[PDB]
Amino acid sequence: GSMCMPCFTTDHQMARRCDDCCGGRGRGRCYGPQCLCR
Repeated sequence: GSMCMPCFTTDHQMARRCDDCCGGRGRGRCYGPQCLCR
């Protein structure tokens, strides 16, 4: 699908994990329930 992985609001480190998914610092964004690589 579109997402690299999910983003869950209950996960306070969601933005860091999402970046990790997307290849490093500033590369992913949590947009609603999806981590999307920029």
